[PDB]
Amino acid sequence: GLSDGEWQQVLNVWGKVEADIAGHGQEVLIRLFTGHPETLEKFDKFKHLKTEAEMKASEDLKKHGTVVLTALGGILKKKGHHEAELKPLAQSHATKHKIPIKYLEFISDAIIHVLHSKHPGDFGADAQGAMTKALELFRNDIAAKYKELGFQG
Ligand code: HEM
Repeated sequence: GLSDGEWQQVLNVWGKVEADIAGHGQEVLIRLFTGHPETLEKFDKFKHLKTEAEMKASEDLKKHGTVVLTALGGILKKKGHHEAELKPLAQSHATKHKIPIKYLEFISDAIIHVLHSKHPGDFGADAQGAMTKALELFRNDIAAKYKELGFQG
């Protein structure tokens, strides 16, 4: 898992997100969708977004960004003790949303990108390391639930 020091770094980085949850959430989803257009197709409510301009102008995309990062933030604040928070998310994403674990990898990478993009020079190597570990733990615990369900895609 993560050390106490690493968790402190994660939650310190997260303070950046919490100052503008909607903006971070929007940029994370836009990074995901533009980098990996197939991911948009999992969202019936975002499929109509034909351009990045349309994505940026979508209030509902911003809203969903807030939902996503709020959920992730609740999980991170548990510092690994997140079974109750994570299980339902893993299960909805496998069974209802049909989200391959690959897409969770994509969004994890998108979060790292967005943190650097929004805070260039202020997302240090230690912070990137700690946040990466936290996102890997998140993804890996989801992956375990996916295997339980026999879910691939
Ligand atoms: C940081 C990782 C993610 C978090 C924390 C997250 C969180 C959430 C939450 C809280 C919801 C609403 C409740 C629910 O249905 O369980 C949701 C819905 C959904 N998620 Fe995710 N999600 C993540 C990654 C992804 C990815 C990578 C995709 C697709 C590429 C995805 C696809 C969806 C879809 C299609 C819905 C239903 C949206 C709707 O039409 O309302 N999620 N997600």
